[PDB]
Amino acid sequence: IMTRKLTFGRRGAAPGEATSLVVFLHGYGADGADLLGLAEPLAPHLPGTAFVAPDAPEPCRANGFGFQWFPIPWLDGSSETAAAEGMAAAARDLDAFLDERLAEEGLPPEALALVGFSQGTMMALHVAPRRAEEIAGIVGFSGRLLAPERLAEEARSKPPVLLVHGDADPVVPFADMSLAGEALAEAGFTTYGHVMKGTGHGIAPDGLSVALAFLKERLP
Amino acid sequence: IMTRKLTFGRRGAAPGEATSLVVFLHGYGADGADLLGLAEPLAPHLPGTAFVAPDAPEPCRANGFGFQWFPIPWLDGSSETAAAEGMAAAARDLDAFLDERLAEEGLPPEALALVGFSQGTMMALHVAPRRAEEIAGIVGFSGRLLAPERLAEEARSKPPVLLVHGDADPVVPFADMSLAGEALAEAGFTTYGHVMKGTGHGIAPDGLSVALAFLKERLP
Ligand code: NA
Ligand code: NA
Ligand code: NA
Ligand code: NA
Ligand code: NA
Ligand code: NA
Ligand code: NA
Ligand code: NA
Ligand code: NA
Ligand code: NA
Ligand code: NA
Ligand code: NA
Ligand code: NA
Ligand code: NA
Repeated sequence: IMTRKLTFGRRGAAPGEATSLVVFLHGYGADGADLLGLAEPLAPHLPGTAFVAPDAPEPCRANGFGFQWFPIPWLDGSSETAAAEGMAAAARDLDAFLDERLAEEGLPPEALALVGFSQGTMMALHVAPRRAEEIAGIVGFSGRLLAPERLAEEARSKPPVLLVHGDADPVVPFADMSLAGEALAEAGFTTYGHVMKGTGHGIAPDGLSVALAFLKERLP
Repeated sequence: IMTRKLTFGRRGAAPGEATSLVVFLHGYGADGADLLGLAEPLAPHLPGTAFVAPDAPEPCRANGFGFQWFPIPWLDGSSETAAAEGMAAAARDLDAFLDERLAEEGLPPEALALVGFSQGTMMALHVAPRRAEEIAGIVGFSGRLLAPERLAEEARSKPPVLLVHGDADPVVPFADMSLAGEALAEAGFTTYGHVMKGTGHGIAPDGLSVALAFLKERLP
């Protein structure tokens, strides 16, 4: 079948000159541009890093101009089958996208990290472990692990994962952080956590700070 | 008390040179920039029109980088009181914003139209009727009327309203269009409708087309 080509923005290290690559994965109803803005405070501390943020391949069922990786039944009326098929198709697309970025940036998988937010975190946690080669790592903000029971079997690679979550998150339950964390840890992933105390569904400065330290240490 | 100043983008007629003003009001979790993009196809057909799109004054409870006019309890866990207070505060802010735009553009209220999407439509339908002077009109996409029972008493002005809604809208029930429509019509508002057949929660070309005709006719 066919992959949908993802549009994306870029920041950071001059083309041709990237030592490493961070791919931002936005949340439901958003777009690449929002998260890519995090490249501003991060870039000076990650000199040779290129930042990219694709737009999810489908229009968002719940808003006018945003994108979704896949639909969310409890929210937008989609069926569970549509949600599942959507995730598989989005994973197909993102996998192809990562290959393309690594190919064009001239980098190996160990110099790529994924940084997700919410639905984007679900995408990162699904796609990365299923890659043939282990990437540098995953930072997952405010998200969850969609199919924990499958992780065991299907994980082909096991990059380190930092999960960051607000303990007052009103849309993705804080408990999902521990649930995702233990599924990962038990499957052999080196897993880290940071709790954004008093934070809702968003990225607070302390969350960005810990993500930076994690990336700075993992990226070549 | 105090109003929050709204950031906004602008398009269209050269500053100083505007014959009319269209204010876009974005939906929950979005921002001004998205809707303001509609200025591109509209501008050539509305020569002297200035387009502006404010960002809603609060961070969105449900996403990372978007804005809300007020929270949505069924979706983000907020209380009904928080939702009600949020709407009152947002209305205070938008009212002040409109005054400022009219003041700076050097225009009278009859050369201002509001174009809403979803939550933004709820804002338009709340604020416009409560203005002292009647504006040119309101185009409400894919939204609803929050307090129909109060409309009677509190409407101080009654500009014409065009409601546009997708009959397959999975997040704002198509029925809300008729409900909003009859509340308005019975309160003395000249009310129009266009159904976007087969459309979900978004703006299809036929919806944009009818909005343009409506604006072109109402704006000086
Ligand atoms: Na895309
Ligand atoms: Na995002
Ligand atoms: Na999401
Ligand atoms: Na984008
Ligand atoms: Na839709
Ligand atoms: Na997470
Ligand atoms: Na989880
Ligand atoms: Na604002
Ligand atoms: Na919008
Ligand atoms: Na909305
Ligand atoms: Na904006
Ligand atoms: Na929140
Ligand atoms: Na509407
Ligand atoms: Na309604």
